[PDB]
Amino acid sequence: NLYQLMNMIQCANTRTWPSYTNYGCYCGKGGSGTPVDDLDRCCYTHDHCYNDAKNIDGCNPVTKTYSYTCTEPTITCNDSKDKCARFVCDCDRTAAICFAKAPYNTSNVMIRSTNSCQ
Ligand SMILES: CCCCCCC(=O)O
Ligand code: NA
Repeated sequence: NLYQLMNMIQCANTRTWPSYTNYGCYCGKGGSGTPVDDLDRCCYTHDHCYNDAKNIDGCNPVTKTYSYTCTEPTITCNDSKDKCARFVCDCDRTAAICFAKAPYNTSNVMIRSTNSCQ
């Protein structure tokens, strides 16, 4: 779920939401070019995770609601029986964690369509 994903990001980092809404070549809707740094690489993978998720019947990562738990900054996926809920939760979980780990370069904030993401 796009909103739950927001919270995993909230639950695992210091950096706010708009902080990722549009950063580098892949953080944000769709992606082009080659990832910029490793934070953008987090977004690249997330993306791909979402594409694979779509390979599950009736599975829309973007709107699927799963069961997860947060205890700043640890987050857990409680889905077992719903294959889509779990695949998507791990997708989002892995991203949040990936984000908290990566450095935040302020010069990559809006290089979109600017030519490096061909
Ligand atoms: C385009 C609005 C979406 C969220 C992008 C979150 C991210 O960097 O994966
Ligand atoms: Na993207």
